Amino acid sequence: VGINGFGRIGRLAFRRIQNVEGVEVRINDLTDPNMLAHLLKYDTTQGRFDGTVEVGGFEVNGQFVKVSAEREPEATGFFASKEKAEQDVKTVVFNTNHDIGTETVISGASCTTNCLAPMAKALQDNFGVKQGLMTTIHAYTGDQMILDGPHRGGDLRRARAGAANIVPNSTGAAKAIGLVIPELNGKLDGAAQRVPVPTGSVTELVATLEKDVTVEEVNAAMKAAANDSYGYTEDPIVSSDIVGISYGSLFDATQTKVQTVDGNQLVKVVSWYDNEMSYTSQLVRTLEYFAKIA
Amino acid sequence: VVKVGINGFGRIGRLAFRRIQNVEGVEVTRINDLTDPNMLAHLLKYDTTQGRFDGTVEVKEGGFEVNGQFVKVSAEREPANIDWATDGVEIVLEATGFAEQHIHEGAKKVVITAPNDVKTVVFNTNHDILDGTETVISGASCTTNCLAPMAKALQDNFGVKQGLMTTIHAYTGDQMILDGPHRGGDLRRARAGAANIVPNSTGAAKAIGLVIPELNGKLDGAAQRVPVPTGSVTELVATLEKDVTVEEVNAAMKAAANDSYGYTEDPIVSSDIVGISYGSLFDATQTKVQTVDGNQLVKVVSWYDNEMSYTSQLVRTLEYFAKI
Amino acid sequence: VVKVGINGFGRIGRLAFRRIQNVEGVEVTRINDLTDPNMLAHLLKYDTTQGRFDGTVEVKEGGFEVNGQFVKVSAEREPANIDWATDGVEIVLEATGFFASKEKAEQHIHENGAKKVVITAPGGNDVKTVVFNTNHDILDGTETVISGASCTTNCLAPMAKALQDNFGVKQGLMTTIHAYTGDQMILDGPHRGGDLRRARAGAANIVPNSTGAAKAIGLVIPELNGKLDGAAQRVPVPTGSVTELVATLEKDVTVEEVNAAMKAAANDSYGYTEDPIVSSDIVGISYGSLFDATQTKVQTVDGNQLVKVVSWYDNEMSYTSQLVRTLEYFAKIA
Amino acid sequence: VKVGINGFGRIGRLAFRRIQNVEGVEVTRINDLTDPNMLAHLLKYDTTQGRFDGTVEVKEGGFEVNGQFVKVSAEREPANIDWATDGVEIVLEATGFFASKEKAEQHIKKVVITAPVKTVVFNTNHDITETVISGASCTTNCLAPMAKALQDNFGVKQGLMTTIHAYTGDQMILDGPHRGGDLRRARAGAANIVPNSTGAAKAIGLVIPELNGKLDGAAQRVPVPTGSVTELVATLEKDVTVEEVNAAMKAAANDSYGYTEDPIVSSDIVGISYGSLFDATQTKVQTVDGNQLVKVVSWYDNEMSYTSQLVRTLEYFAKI
Repeated sequence: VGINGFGRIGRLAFRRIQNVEGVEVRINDLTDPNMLAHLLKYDTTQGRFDGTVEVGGFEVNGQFVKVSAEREPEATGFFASKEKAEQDVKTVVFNTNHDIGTETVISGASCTTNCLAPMAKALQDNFGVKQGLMTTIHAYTGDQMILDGPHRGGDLRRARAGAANIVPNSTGAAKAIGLVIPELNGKLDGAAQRVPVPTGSVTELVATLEKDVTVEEVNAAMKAAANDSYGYTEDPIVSSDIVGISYGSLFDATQTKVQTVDGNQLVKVVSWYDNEMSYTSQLVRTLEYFAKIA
Repeated sequence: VVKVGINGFGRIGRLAFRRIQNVEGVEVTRINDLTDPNMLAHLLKYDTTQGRFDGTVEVKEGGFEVNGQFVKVSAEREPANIDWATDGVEIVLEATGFAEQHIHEGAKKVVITAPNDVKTVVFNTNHDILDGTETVISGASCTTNCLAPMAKALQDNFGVKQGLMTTIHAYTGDQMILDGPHRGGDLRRARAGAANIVPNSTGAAKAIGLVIPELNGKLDGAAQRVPVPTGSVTELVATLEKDVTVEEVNAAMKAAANDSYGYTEDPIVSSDIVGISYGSLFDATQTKVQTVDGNQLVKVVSWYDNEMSYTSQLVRTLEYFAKI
Repeated sequence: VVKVGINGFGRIGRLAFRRIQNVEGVEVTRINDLTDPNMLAHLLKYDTTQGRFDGTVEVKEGGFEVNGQFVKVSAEREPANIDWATDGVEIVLEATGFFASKEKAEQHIHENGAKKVVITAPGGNDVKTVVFNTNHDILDGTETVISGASCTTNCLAPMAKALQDNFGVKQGLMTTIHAYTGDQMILDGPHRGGDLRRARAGAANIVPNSTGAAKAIGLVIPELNGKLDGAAQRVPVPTGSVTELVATLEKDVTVEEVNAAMKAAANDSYGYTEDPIVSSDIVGISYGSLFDATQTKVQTVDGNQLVKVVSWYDNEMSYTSQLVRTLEYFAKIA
Repeated sequence: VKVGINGFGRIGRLAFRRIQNVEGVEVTRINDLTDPNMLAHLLKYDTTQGRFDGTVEVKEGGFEVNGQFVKVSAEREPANIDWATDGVEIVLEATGFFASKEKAEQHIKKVVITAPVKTVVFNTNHDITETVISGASCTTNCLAPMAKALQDNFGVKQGLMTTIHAYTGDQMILDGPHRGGDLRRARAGAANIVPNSTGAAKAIGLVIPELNGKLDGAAQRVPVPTGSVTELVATLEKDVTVEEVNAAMKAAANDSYGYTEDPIVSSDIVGISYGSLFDATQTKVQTVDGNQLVKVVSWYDNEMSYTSQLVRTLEYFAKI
């Protein structure tokens, strides 16, 4: 395994890989290894590093790992394309559609799609969804400004102080769900509300189903669909409790609503995820499985 | 001029007082609260979310001296003992936990900062129901003032079948500052309010019926308490009787706009609605009309300052009710 | 193996339990708290600042099942009625708040009860105040009730001891940049105890606040009695604090001498570090105090000097770790 | 006095806002490289300093404000900016790139620079014609009227400063590589107490020569988006009481230096016009043996306090 781009996703992917047997990880990033070693050691949201780091590259808990700084050749964000990857791209979400050998380039999807997919999948199999609108109450991220200032991408809301506001933002995750679950292509749209927590998110989905359902039917269905990626809990948890978790998505039975007005129904289903570590865990799970195939 | 009395000088009472300073024919001539005046004067002057007080406040024997003007502050336990008419008070703002014990020698009318036989009024939504006969009326909850004009606008123009509401809300005083035991037993309000996204139940979507009877039973919702000290946004996903576009929805909200229901197309955030005078501010940039097959879901979004939006509305009702 | 009892399973009691799990030769075999076990278990499991519990916790009739091992949880309002010895309990952490004097704490000492008690509240006059690896030498063993001191005096003491022993302190002023605490209002409202600053939204303000930990350092280090005073700026982080001490010494010194002194004075309770860390790095640490060499100053203008010296601590878990150390040690003497 | 602003970041925008509420000071040109739609939005809406007091509409060229047209250009090098076309006499240099004489010379009449050249702090040493001057740092504007008061009344030997500071744009929103290699400013600014060095204490000599070499300090950057406090522990020549120092500061109070005895917090000083607000409630005078340590504390809004001082300096300097 070789990591290009040692930002937040890169450093956590590494951390995650230290506690997985058959993977291990070379790194490439343009910044000072002193800077990177310090940021690997110490982490605000995810706690101190589990081990030692000392700065050719840096050695971690003994083993040397060579860290290069090449301009041109994958978690940099600069090379987010099919052609842009040196030795339609398959969007994969583990334990959802990883069942789709070969390939040049695959995408582990967006952090939000990995939360949405298993829950949305569970609804289509059991009940069949007609349509639905998504809202993710989301932690703030690096593309937001720490204080009100000119955004590089021209976005007037991400220009605002990220940890002092509720900030609406557009997300493609809900619309691009067709690329993992073609059954739901064009059925789901959504938006985000970025809020002052440094990591940890929840995704709410209000949807209309093919057949009538109860609150208990919905919850049971999700408990039945639970696995390593898609968690299940009936504990009244909050965002800090899901920081650092290994589930890509964690369904919360306590927030479920099935509103019946006349014969018609609206179903609300809610799933937690740590936009950092929930995604990174599903990324590594995929990363491992993908090296297994050829 | 409408002389006003405030019973309960908590967050709402102090903000009502503040608000009334910049409203013409309304003046507070008597405050009644049981806490130390020195504590009250300091909290009236200095305010985390709403800024320094626009003026000067000094404690004196009997009351406060605000901008020169003396305002009596008493500390009567039972509302029966308060001699409101001595200070010319023709209406009371009841903002603690009650109530015609204000009505005697005393005031003539009263407004409760809550929801009971008493009429629930959201200004510029259903303040037409007040014939003037009434003795006690209620201004409603803070989220009810946000949702109501937006909801009503959908029911008048398109008719509402049903809808689910989610409010991304500022943290509140009923949440713990740090992880601890909650008096009631709530395992989520037990957690650090300024360090978490905390799911919570709200009955404001249900009790909308009291303000808009047509939507009684049709609306339900919940809240996600988040780490800002004030400011909130209510998202309503709803099914309508007519087919619509996003433009038609937005144009209808613009056509329903007033002092209570604002309209904007600016990509704002929560701090931009802190201290506003609108009860609700419709944000047309967050509108969605999803059409899958022939069926439609309509998403509709409005900002509010759970403190000052409510308080502005509350004062509008207070002045109008007194002037019948 | 030291079998421990907890009376009062609040913030501190739960953290002491958590801390004890990762320490050997110290084990909790009885808990006593009057709140609903469901509420307690939940708050043991889930924790905003200190993270998810390391293991599993299920409620059960009689007590908790923590990762297999059953731990008894009684609800006795009177300490006289807690049969601690039945669960072979030797020493009791008294973290309730309602038995914060000696005679009151001594209600845990009977035939079928405990042998010793450690209170989380101040040791008043006839109750010795112990900071571990600072003045735990004062315990002969005959003692019945001791106090594990305040959270800030556990941070300030090792750093202030190291200065006195090496260089001698004339005087000093302390400033603690402190996490906001439970006694602060979440939003602007009337504070019960009258305090116009604790009245304000704790997580949206820098809030000055007094602290007697600098003044009451004498109870721990009698050398320094009357030499130190200080104050606090409470700020918007849920836990984690940093203490700065500007001081005048008896000897003249350089920046490298003092940092070396702190490194030589370093131990299990007093950490040493030269990494440029921030408050989130010291969350959940076992050091009572963690000296930071990077912030050290020695301003020499004329012959006269001022020495500024700085140390991190987690006002939740650093205190707890010192509390568990003093709790362990005190049981091993009798 | 017609004023031009180069760099429309936090200070540049707030200066614009402040100048609206000042009698004979008018902004008639702004120069910033970023999109006028972006800039007009950030003027209208401001997280910590509230909505703009008026209307702002982007138009062809620059943007209209309360009907009136303000030009907004986008020239990189300070030459090329034809400031005189729009009648401006003085320029507030607020980018941070042209932080020196020579670079700040964009004369082709007066310039006021935002970095640390003659360094002024209004109502402290604005008594000291010129072309390029400095309005100083934000922290320096807090410390100076407080330190000056101790020098004049009691005489300062020595002192150590600690500023508990609101987080700022040069800190990362989340943990990541800082451009200037700082391992602390790299960290999530709004989720940490973040120690950091400041030269405001050392460079006080420039504002008050009497105190040169005598004061040093540092900063603890904390999670509030604006609003700061400066603590100064210091040894004096004379012996003092707590009451004597509090009465000194009250006597030294003016438009720039506030005096309060109210037990306030940082949100209470957001958007104030005072460059520094002395807080008597935090004063200490520790006497151990005969020797004394004196602690003096002053609030300031690193954004608007600094800006308010900047606009006083600017107005005055044009009128000489």
